[PDB]
Amino acid sequence: SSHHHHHSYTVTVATGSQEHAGTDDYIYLSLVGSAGCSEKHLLDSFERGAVDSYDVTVDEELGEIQLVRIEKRKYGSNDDWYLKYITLKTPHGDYIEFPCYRWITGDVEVVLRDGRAKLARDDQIHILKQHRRKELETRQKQYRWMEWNPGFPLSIDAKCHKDLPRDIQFDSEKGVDFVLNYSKAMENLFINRFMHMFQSSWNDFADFEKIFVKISNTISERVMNHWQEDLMFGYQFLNGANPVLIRRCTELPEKLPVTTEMVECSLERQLSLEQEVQQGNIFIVDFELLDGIDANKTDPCTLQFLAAPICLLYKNLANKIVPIAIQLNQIPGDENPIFLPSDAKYDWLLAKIWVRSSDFHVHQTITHLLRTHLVSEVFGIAMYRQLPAVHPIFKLLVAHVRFTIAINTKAREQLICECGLFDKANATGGGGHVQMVQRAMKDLTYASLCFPEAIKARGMESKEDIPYYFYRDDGLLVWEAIRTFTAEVVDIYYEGDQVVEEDPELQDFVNDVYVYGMRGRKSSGFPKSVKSREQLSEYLTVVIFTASAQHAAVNFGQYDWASWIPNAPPTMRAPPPTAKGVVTIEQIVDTLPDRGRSCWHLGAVWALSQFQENELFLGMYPEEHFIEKPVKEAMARFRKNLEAIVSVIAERNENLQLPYYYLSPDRIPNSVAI
Ligand SMILES: [Fe+2]
Repeated sequence: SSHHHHHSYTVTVATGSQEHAGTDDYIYLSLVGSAGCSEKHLLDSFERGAVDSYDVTVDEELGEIQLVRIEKRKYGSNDDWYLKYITLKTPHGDYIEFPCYRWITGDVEVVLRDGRAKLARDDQIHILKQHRRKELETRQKQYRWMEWNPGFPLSIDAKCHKDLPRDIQFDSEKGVDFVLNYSKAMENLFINRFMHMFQSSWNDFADFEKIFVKISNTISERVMNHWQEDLMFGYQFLNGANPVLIRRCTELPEKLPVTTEMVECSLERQLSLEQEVQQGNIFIVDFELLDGIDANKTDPCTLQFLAAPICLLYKNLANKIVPIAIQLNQIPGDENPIFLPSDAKYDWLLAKIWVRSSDFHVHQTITHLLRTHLVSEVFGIAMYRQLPAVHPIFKLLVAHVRFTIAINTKAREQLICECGLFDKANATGGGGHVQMVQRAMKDLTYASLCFPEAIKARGMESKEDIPYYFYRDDGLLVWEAIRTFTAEVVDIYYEGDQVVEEDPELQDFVNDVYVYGMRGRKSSGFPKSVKSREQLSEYLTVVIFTASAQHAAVNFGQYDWASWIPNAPPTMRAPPPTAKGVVTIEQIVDTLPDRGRSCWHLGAVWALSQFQENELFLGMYPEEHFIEKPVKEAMARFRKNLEAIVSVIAERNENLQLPYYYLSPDRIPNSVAI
């Protein structure tokens, strides 16, 4: 597809591969040399995926080339042009590359530095210092902060996807489109007939299983057959879709008045409950955050209900963690019983179903939305505002914030907006899901996002004591691989800690995240400034890990584990049981979501779990912002490292009844894009 035009600099221009990447409009190129600029030469039709070469000879001698300038002048229609990169081969024999990876509308001229990475401190001539300063001044008018809802992290200043800068939109306007992807998911799953039966209950578990067997995958079929098993219930806290809430229990809360006699049948070591606690064998999962959140009222006909359960869990003689007591609300009472696996069959099944519906809410809104998407958009915005394209940290982070602002904005326009599709199936729809974010912000700390540290704060770090925590195990290896990569990057570009402390754009980028993203909350623990290479290396690992590995661990298991509804009910249509011996299976069915919500849930988890045809997986950096040998060798090592992790995860999972593969580096996107 390479087209050479001969008629001197050799100027090659690479157009992009995406749908509308090509243009028919006139293209003018200029060279800014150390010794004076050049004319506005007309290269002249750049089709998608092209590589066009033009011979260009200048009316004067320019010296070393500092900048390349691009201008697009309409021809007929307004045709946007995606520009990958420009190269020159000079009369002296020098090859210089200028990375772009931006959308050129006719609105603004584009000016690109040669792709070596440069700190402000490197630029001492006016030609470069003015470009750098004018680039940031332009970023900061283009990428602005805005509060979408009160108390939230701040987000991009755009009502809808259309108003975003083209540079950060999706390559097609509705290529990723929640409202179409959800309904299209519901044809493929073939539950178009139940889409609008928001009043019809599944006749019994069989009637829903008819629908599900058609559409089951490996894990979701295993969940269909084993979801009533306590072993599976417990298993998900460590290795399902939301494996971050459990923690080792060091003293039993006063709010859980559970005694040894109540759970002697579960205990297996000839020890009392208190002794089991002192020994590290008791674990807890406490949904107090759900205490007081409003239940969804958007539908007058159907009543939605929420709980705030306490779930006590026991590591048995086989080192599996099983549930041994469940209180469905926070304030103990006689109408808030402690349900036990010794209870009537449906009392304890129903109790376990409420804990699963609770895990789901906390997962979707907090773990998923707040703590991977919103957090990531924050980093993305601060990055575009404060880090010019030539800065090493922009070259590094930009891959990892690709379509992050675009997806989050399509969601605020459509999914979690007022009267959005989130309200169709979830009991935190209506507004409850905004309160959850507000009250969760108090816990959104920098330390919580340091994966090892965060695992230890939950007392879950010991592999000897807790040996089936595959989420932890894989996370730790991917965290360290990123840790090794970012540290190689900072060490390449920052020879000492003083260089890190004295980098104004790096400090502003970090200060932007703390003041605007996190609202300047002292309790957030975010750095106001980074003053060492170690601290920056860790900071960078936080950004990348949150955006790839954490987002992929909590996002791509959604269909595996929530497509069998009774294992992850988005909503509940009856309040929790206040007493034992009352609940019947017929009453559990009528509590579970109707056919209608059930289907909107199924498309949702289906769509959200898909990979794009040409997804970019961790360490795949087709856009060469970096072009220098040492950082490209760091990246190669990063690729070799991630693959070694893929080999050990695959070896592990061949031995497992239910493989954990969400954090296998070959399935972890670079960024939050769905
Ligand atoms: Fe996501």
